[PDB]
Amino acid sequence: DDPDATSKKVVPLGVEIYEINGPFFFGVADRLKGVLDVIEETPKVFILRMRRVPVIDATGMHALWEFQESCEKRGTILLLSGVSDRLYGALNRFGFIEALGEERVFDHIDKALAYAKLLVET
Ligand SMILES: [Cl-]
Repeated sequence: DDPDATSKKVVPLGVEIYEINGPFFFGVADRLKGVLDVIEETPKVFILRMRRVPVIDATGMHALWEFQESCEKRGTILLLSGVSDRLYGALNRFGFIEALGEERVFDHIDKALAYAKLLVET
């Protein structure tokens, strides 16, 4: 049914993964808020899976900025995976791509995981 389900992948220890359920509007924003303050063992790498996300509004983008700030305060590396060309365009116009760094943004979970693995190894 879904060859790219997280359950089908090899997820290194120290990598946490959070999958968004759709458009990143106020619902998703309310759920992502503060997620790093309730994980007890802070992840080295956090992957936000965005394959289901074609669109983000201002509230979504505000939550995503504050989440990236929370990751930097915890020395967690944020990666985005499954970023479509339309989402990337939104995130670039908002300024988020240049703030996070292009090398942290992937179009597929396999690539993000490959990088996460390298980061945990090193
Ligand atoms: Cl993804």
